[PDB]
Amino acid sequence: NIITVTLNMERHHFLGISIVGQSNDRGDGGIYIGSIMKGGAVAADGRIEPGDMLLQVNDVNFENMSNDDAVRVLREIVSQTGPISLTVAK
Ligand SMILES: CC1=C(CC(=O)O)c2cc(F)ccc2/C1=C\c1ccc([S@@](C)=O)cc1
Repeated sequence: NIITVTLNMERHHFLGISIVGQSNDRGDGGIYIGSIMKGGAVAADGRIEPGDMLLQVNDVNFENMSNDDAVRVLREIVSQTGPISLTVAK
């Protein structure tokens, strides 16, 4: 079940979701949500929970990107201004 959530970065300063990259023999393990930090934008939503997979983040797609690279691009968005839309795979 793919769900897209729009986090408000006006009142929230951090998302509160530690990204965990899944590493294996191949490498396309993808990035998943580790833990949610109370006080973050994600904790204000509720649809995202530990174990959710990040697919698309503000138009950008991480499904065919490296785990590390996904976080690289993600950091550019997370350290920017504007609404952050997270597309998770539950
Ligand atoms: C909690 C958390 C957030 C969201 C937030 O709380 O605002 C986040 C955003 C990013 F763009 C990158 C990393 C993180 C993070 C925890 C963590 C995950 C991976 C790394 S390594 C893969 O660089 C380090 C730390």
